[PDB]
Amino acid sequence: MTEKEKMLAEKWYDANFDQYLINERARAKDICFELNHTRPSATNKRKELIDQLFQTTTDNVSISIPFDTDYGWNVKLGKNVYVNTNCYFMDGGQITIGDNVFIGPNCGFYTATHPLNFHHRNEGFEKAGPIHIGSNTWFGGHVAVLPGVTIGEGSVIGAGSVVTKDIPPHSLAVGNPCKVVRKIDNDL
Amino acid sequence: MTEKEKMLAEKWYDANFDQYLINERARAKDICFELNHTRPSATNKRKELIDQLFQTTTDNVSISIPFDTDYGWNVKLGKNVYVNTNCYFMDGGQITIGDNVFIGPNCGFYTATHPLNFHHRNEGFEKAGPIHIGSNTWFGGHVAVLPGVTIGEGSVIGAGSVVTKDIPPHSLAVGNPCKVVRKIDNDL
Amino acid sequence: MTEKEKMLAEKWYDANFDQYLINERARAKDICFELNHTRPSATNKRKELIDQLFQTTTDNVSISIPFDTDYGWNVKLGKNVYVNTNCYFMDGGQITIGDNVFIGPNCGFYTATHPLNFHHRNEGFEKAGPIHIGSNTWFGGHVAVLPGVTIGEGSVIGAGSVVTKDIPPHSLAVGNPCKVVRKIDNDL
Repeated sequence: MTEKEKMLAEKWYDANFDQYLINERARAKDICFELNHTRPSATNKRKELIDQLFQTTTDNVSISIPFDTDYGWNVKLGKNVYVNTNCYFMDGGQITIGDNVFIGPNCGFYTATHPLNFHHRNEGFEKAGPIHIGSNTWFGGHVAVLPGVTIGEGSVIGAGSVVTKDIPPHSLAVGNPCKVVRKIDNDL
Repeated sequence: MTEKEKMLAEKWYDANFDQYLINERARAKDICFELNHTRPSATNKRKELIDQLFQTTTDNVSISIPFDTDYGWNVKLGKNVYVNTNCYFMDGGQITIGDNVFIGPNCGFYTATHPLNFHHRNEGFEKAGPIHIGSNTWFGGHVAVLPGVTIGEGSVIGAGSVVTKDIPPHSLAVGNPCKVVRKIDNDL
Repeated sequence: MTEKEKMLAEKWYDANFDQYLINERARAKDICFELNHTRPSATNKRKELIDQLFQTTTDNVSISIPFDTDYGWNVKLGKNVYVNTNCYFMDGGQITIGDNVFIGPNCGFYTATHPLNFHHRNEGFEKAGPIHIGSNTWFGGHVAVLPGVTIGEGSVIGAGSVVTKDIPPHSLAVGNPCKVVRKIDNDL
């Protein structure tokens, strides 16, 4: 297997020295840099850059600068996704975002695990754990979501939360660590 | 009532589709972009931009870039307010800051509430809850303050705090959620 | 003693009005501004700027922009230090970082203490508490480290942690406040 293949298979992979991955990270970083230095009212140029970054034709994905991502093509986005300032989609592990998702400022979605043993870590190995963000969700600012975590559809995550475990659908959840407070009635 | 009027009255308002509000948000974003790309030693240009953003003549308001705000004119500032890097004043609900206030880096002051029910939220409605920051206050870095919260004069908020409830005057408070530790003797 | 000398001696010093310190802060800020607006693929220019900022010849210190520091020359770095996006090394008190250190995004290392009494604080006095980051360490994103804190070699700090007290070597630690979970076996 190539290191990309290992990355996408939740296997340990040589994140630091593999050339294809190094190149892809460089591509995304330079696109982010361009985006981050594009005037917010330059609507068409921003759309172009975002679509280039995510390698897709987005539908009402609004990104408030600055923004960061590692690969870009490993963020799968629904329509009507509102990303406020200074978010980071660390997407070695796929980050899947549904439709109608409100992401507050300074949110970090982290899919990278490093080894606990520093000898292995120092060699550059990582393991990627995908993040699944359901449709119809709202994240407050300053939220961090950890590798492998799923946040169910219709759920609301309070500001400051550190989401270390899966959050069921239609739930209000807050805290560090993030814990369900109660259910949300999402009926029409 | 116009949507601005509803915003300022703590009523639900159509934050996403109202044209006056969309225009005002665009004005502030482009000013922030300019500010954020102005060399820190360009003292007069920065002062000009800050005063334009807040629509006021500031008195020793020091803003370390980057900085973000939604409207700018809905941040009311005292004199001698020191804002470190990467703060966000989300000011749909008025943010009132007193005199002699030290704001650490990566602090977010959030006045926006969205509906819990995703059907209402998805339609773009918000409700703004003003934030009142007393004079003679100090915030550590990485603090988030939630809608409707008042932090009393003379109080100190530890790094990392998530301030979900009002903090009385002359109090030392820390945590997520932020809780008073003890009183501060602020006598001369 | 000069105010720099007091700063470096853990004494109260006039951080706000001393001219040498004001000048040094201005030097570092303008270097950071340049760095933060340099294309990430401009490898040689970035290396130049980083070495200028830290006043040293770095060895595989990788800084993902944006980055911020107060003095730069008061950050002592080992080799193979990986700093992800939007970190702040607030280095009035010396920040010493070992070899083989992985620093996640949105981490803040804060060495400044202000007086609790607002009358003293308002006069601009600060006290700097050095931070020591051991070799062979890994910090998740959104971590804040407070003044005077030491994180032992071989230790791992979970995302979102607020490190208010020293963390022993070879420890896994998480939380706000950050607490040791268990020991790490770091044997070959």
